[PDB]
Amino acid sequence: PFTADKGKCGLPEIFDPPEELERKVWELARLVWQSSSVVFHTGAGISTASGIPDFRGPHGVWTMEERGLAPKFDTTFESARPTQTHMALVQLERVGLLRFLVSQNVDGLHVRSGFPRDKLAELHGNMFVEECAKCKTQYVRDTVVGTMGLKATGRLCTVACRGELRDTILDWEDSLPDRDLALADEASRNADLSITLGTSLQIRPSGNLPLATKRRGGRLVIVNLQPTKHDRHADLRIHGYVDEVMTRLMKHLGLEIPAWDGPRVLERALPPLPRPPTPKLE
Ligand SMILES: Nc1ncnc2c1ncn2[C@@H]1O[C@H](COP(=O)(O)OP(=O)(O)OC[C@H]2O[C@H](O)[C@H](O)[C@@H]2O)[C@@H](O)[C@H]1O
Ligand SMILES: NC(=O)c1ccc(O)cc1
Ligand SMILES: [Cl-]
Ligand SMILES: [Cl-]
Ligand SMILES: [Zn+2]
Repeated sequence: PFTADKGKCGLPEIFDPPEELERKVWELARLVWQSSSVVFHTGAGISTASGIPDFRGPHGVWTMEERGLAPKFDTTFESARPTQTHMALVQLERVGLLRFLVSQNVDGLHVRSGFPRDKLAELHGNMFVEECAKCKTQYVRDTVVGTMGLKATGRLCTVACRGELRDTILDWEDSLPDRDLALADEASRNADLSITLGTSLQIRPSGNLPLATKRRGGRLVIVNLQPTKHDRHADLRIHGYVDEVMTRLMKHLGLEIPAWDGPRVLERALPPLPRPPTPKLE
């Protein structure tokens, strides 16, 4: 926990100039249009615009600890609103342009945004989710589960069991949830486009999953303010705020970003909603 490798913290941010950013976001739109199977990979950078600090950014949790300072939260986890980026991802799944979503985030925001749980891998856990040790039944709570490291919360299973409820928050030594990793790995390998949003890709195996898309000629897009571990393997790197990238992308795809009605849990994805006809590309 103390000796745990926290990776490269507080690397300088990169800002693509406006003409370059507009061009790269048009190229991302072209890639989404051309791809059969698009998989999104999200980390802490997609929640910074809701007041949750990241880990390895200039003011990240690990970066500030390294400098003897404290990360700053501008929200509780319960009061945090899904970002433009979170709601863009909801819409992209709804209209059938997102096959699967792989997240390292424990902030509960993809679930709370109404994103379907059967198309989401929560590789590091969810602070609002507790799981029965006996029957594996998950409970998605309206408040953060008060423990971390897969400890007993003090609550019991209510399935028609009285099993011990435990948090789903991995500690450093804990292996990833087998179901979530297996589905994330399958999605990434089968994808012809992986798009990374606000992750430095430094954690194994989470950070390596986007590389799996590159096997069999798949394309990799990295959207991140800082360098990432796998920048060399990216067909496209966009250095800008993930909300600016995603609002511009949605505008190019002819999609609105849906309203957030407050915390809502969706277990299963629906058939795709209607979406705009595709442009002629070549
Ligand atoms: N608004 C933004 N727009 C674009 N990029 C952003 C923004 N905000 C931050 N970034 C970038 O977003 C990136 C986030 O990188 P990291 O902070 O390493 O977060 P992770 O999710 O990959 O951390 C993985 C695990 O490591 C931990 O131990 C936990 O277990 C995590 O689950 C940074 O490079 C920022 O430049
Ligand atoms: N619980 C935490 O310390 C924490 C910090 C930042 C995040 O983005 C998520 C969780
Ligand atoms: Cl922490
Ligand atoms: Cl909180
Ligand atoms: Zn149970």
